[PDB]
Order: sequence, then C-alpha cells, then structure tokens
Amino acid sequence: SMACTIQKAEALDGAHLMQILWYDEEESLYPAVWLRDNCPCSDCYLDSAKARKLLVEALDVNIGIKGLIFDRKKVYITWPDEHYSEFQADWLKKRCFSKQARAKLQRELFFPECQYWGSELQLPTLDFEDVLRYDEHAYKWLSTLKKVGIVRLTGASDKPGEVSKLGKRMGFLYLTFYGHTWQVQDKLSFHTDYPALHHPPGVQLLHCIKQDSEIVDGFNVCQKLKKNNPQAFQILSSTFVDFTDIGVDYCDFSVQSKHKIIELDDKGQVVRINFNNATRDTIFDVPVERVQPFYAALKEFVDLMNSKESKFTFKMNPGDVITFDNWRLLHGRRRHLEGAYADWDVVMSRLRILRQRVEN
Amino acid sequence: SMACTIQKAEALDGAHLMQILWYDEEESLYPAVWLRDNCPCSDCYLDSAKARKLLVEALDVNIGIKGLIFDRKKVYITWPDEHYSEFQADWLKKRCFSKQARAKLQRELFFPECQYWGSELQLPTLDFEDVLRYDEHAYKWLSTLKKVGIVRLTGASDKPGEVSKLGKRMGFLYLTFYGHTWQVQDKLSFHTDYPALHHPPGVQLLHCIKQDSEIVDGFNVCQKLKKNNPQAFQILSSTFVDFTDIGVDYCDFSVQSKHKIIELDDKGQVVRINFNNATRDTIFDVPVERVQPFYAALKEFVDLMNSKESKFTFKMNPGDVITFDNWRLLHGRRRHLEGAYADWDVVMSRLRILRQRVEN
Ligand SMILES: [Zn+2]
Ligand SMILES: [Zn+2]
Repeated sequence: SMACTIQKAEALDGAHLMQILWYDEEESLYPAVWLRDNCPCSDCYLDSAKARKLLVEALDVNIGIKGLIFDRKKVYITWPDEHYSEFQADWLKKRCFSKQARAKLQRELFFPECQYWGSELQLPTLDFEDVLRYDEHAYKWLSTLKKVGIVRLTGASDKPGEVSKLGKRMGFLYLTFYGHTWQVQDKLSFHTDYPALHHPPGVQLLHCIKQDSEIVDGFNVCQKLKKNNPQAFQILSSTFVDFTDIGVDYCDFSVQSKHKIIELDDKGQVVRINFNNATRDTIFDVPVERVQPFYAALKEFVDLMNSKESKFTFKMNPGDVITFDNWRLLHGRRRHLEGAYADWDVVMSRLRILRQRVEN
Repeated sequence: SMACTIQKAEALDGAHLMQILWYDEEESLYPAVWLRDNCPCSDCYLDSAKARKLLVEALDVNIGIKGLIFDRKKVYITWPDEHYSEFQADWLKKRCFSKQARAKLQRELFFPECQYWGSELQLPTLDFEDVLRYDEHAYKWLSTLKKVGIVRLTGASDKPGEVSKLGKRMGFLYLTFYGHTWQVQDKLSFHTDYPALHHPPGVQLLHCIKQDSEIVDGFNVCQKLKKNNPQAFQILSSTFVDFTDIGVDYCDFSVQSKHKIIELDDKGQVVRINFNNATRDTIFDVPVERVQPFYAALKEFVDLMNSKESKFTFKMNPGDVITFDNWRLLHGRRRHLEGAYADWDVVMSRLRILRQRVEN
C-alpha cells in the first residue's frame, strides 16, 4: 500500500522529532521521547502481556535520535546511550498524531457510532443460538447494543439458566451489589437502574421465563431537551443530585452518591443519564434559589420522556433475552424474569475481540 | 434544644417559600415545591424502602402553600388541592439550605476528612478480632481507611480464608474483573491497580499467609506537585491517557479506557490517581506538541513519588491484613498473599451504618 510505505524518514528539530514522508505523499511527525518510551525491544516491552517494562525513571524526557536508518517498511533508530529500536511502518502509520488518524483510531477502539430513536424504533432482533455459536452474529449483537442501546435475542428456552449460559459463552463477568447480591437474580415512572451507585451498572441482560415494557432513548431525549429547553438542559447537566439506597440485603446498607442527572463528558456530549425518582434523596445540596428551577427543568425532562414521539412499547415473550444500555435508556411499565448486569468494560472488551475475529 | 425548636413558621413570596425562625434566632428558608416533593405521608413516601412514591408528573412545580400551622416541633401544611403534609422540626433543621447546614450534612454523608502523609507515617493498626466483634473498632478501622488511605489489622490467623471471613462479617461484596476473576485470589515502579478499567477497584484487602512494600500518598504527592510544578499538575490533571489491559483469563479480553492521571472533581480537588506505567498504551491521543511536555510532567510526578520524603516502607507479617485506598495510594516493591477488592460504595455504606450504630 502507498499510504503505509516509507518514502523518507528523518530526525528533525535537534533530533527530537522524526518525520515520515509516505509514498502516499502524506506526512507524519513522531516525538523522540514517545518513540523511546515505546521501544518494542524485549528490554522495554513484554509481548505476551502487551505491557511496557520500561520505567519512567529510565526515560530521558529530553532524548533525541542519535542515528536513523529506514527502508520501505521499517525505521531503525539508535539512541544516544546506544539503545536500539526498530519500528514497523504499519504500527507507526496507525499511531500517527494527526487529528484525523487519532480520531480514526479512537473510533476503532471505543465505537462511538450512535443511532438515536423514538416511537418509530424497529427493535433490533437476532437469534439466540446464532449469537452463541458464530462470531459474526455475536459481533452484530454487541455492536447493535452499543449503537442503538437495546437488542432482543429470540429463541432461547423458556427455562432458567439462559443468562448464565450466554454470559459463560461470551466470557462475561456479572456484577453484584446491594439489591442484586447474586450474579443472576429473579426480577408508570421512567428511570435508570441503581443511580445511588457511584458507577451504576452498565448493561442489563433480561430473560423472560414466563410472560408492557416502555423505554425511551435518554440520549435522544437530552438532545431534544437541549434544543427546546436549553436552560433546563443546562440545569440538569450541571446540578449534583443526591441519590440514596437504604435497606437490607443479607446486611444493612446505605448506598449514597451525587450525580448530575444529565452527565456530560469534557466535550459536552451526554455519556450517562442518572435518574430514579424513587431514589432521589430528600437531601438536596443546592442554594435555595436553585431549587424551584431544578424541579421545573426536571418536569420538562420527564414531560419529554412521556411524549408519544419518545416512548417505545414492547412485550417480552418466553425465550426472549433483552439486553440494554442502562446508561442510556430509561424504562418503566404500568412475570418470571431472570436478570444480570455487566460492566461496559466487559462488553466493550468482547466487542473489540469479536471485531478482530470477524475481520480475520 | 433552642436550635431545633420553631419560634415562628410562615409562608412567603406567594407561598412559594416557607420561612422558619428558630428559638436559636437562626432562620431557614424552604421552597414549597421541595416540601411538596418530600411529603412524608404514605401516599407520597415509602418508609420501609426510604423511597419516594410521588411521581414527577404529579408534582406542580409552581405550587404554593395554601395553609400553614405550626408548634414548637412540627409544621402542618395544606396544599391547594387539599393534600396535607406534616414536617418534623429536626428533619427540616438538618435539611436547611444554608451553605453551612448543607456542607455539614455533606461531611456527615461522605466523610471528606483527609490526613496527608509521607515517610513519617505511623501505620494505623488495630486488632483483627476487635474489628470483627465490636462496632466501635470496625468504625475506627473504616474511618481511618477513609481518612488516611491505609490501615493494618494484626492478629488474624496465617491461614487462607481471613479476607472472606472479614468480608462476610462486614457484609462486603467483592469485585471481579479480568485479571481477578475470583472474589478472593492469590496475589521498583509506583502504580495504582487496574487503571484500564473505567472504574478502577476502590479498596484492596490483602492478607499475609506466608512472608518490602513501598507506598506513597498520591493526594499528598499531587498537592506538592501543584505547588512546586504547577504546569506539570495542569498537564497531568487535564490530559486523557489511554490505558490498555489485553490478555486471557478464562476468555480473551481487551480492556481499555482513557483517564487523566490526576483526576479532579468540579471544585479542582483530587479524587483519584490513575497510573500504571506498564498498562499505559502506546496509543496516545494528543496533538504532537503536547507529547514531550506530558512526559516531562510525568517524570516530575514520578520523581516526587520516589523522593525520600514521600515513600513509606513496611513489611507484611503473617496474620497481617492490610487494607488500602487504591484510588489514592500508589505502591510498588523491589510471598503467599490472598487478596480481594471492594467498591468504595460498599465500604462507605458500612462506614455510614457503623457510625449510626456507634452513635446510638
Ligand atoms: Zn528497547
Ligand atoms: Zn403526601
């Protein structure tokens, strides 16, 4: 490939930078300290663990390249203390520091693609055994979960054990916490689950053993709220609300956290909704004048969730396994289920592995 | 008590506020919407679950008090739709919206007191069985963990099972994740544990079965860094670093996250350090010019950790159970241990419960 072959490589700027001219005619710049830190030799790097052995205390932050050789596919660098490093062209190209290359790689790692929905949702559906058996189907399943926030699996048995069977096949680890002490447990006001936790459970897997649920796309609701009621959006995305879960589950517990109901990342993108009205504390840590406008904003948020254009209604049949993003969807309803929760890290892990397996 | 008895109560500002004059001569202001939202009657509130039954859609955000009666200890309110609410004086007083009362209550819920340390640390120590048996001792144990970041328990057996025994007695739930699939598992470069997780494990419990560890107070290090090297502190508290844990543990896994090495809350206070050099990815999602100054800053951070004034050294003896804050401490060392991790929510829960039991 023209994009991935080296036409020229040289040290620049007191040898503190390496510039690559690709046959593509594209150009890339690599800091010497980063190349040294990421030497793939066996003194510096453990292949089997994919881990860096090099210590920060061994790294000269003012290092420059002493000598550089290249061909079409490799760069060969000598350091001032005679350490020697070889870098592959493809490895360098992927890790290029341009905004375009970095953003491309981030998309590949974190799967940010998102499809918003409302009442017009076609509930994504795949066969249970297909997902159990074949990488392509398991991959479709998880990528749809991440993109859409919900996927249905049909054709599981109507017997207990299917959630555990699915977990084992996927290599999932399931969460336990107060109110959900076992990995798999038997199960109108829209809510997310367990906002009293500092890190609410990411993904829920529900299996219908014996048999309406309503759901909204929280990210879609937030986007409409920001447009129609910007001040409401500002209040809900900036006000820390106390959530409190007090009870007994083999022991007495008092689980408490503060969350913004609309949780944004550094770029102002919604990453989680934290909302259960039952669990919202009587304790409200805001100046008195902030209180009534907070409730006005909450009312607008909840009005939007209850609007006909937002809500999707569905019925769970025996053998259905529904999986959903508890950070994104809110649910409610106006029954023998088995359910488990997983951390998003476990699900994203599987998504990454499966994508690699499908691509090969 | 003079502070907690009502000299006068009245509706103000179109009945949208309730003002309380305490016999103390202090004054408090309560929004009508918040009083309505927090009606303790059995239509609105579930005592046993300590949960609100009232729906957001049933709450008039523009509500005002229709009628108000009071005595020394209670307020009796009638709403415009004839709903009726009684509030206790002590309950109101505690939930007062003044900055002083709110901050007091937050301290009581979240235990923010923090004692920084270095090489001069006297390792807090309590007896294992004492902690197992008596609330006062268990309370001292957990409050010291939260304040100091580390506590040693002495006088456990030198046999396996003590971590599990301690967990059961405390009603703890233990975490599992890739690299630590069992609740209790057998176990120089300063690091925190498992930063590749979006929510790294909060608390570690280590029990020495058969027998130097070094530790630093990460919060103390950050405070010194901010003072001596403010630009380094700024870089480390604002730059998202990729952490990556790839391997096999019953299944193939690829766990990945981005963290600021120095993680601040909204008020600029350090809440977590996320740092393991082995796990820090080769992938670095920053503009090229940001790279070398990041490494310079990291080097200053690590230099500070390795300085003689920062490091505390100790040896684990058989029967020792060491507990520490994995969000705060970094550790390393230049051996038969059993270990478990817990979420801070589980530990804070126990701390709250124990404080109430000790106070009674
Ligand atoms: Zn090397
Ligand atoms: Zn009521």
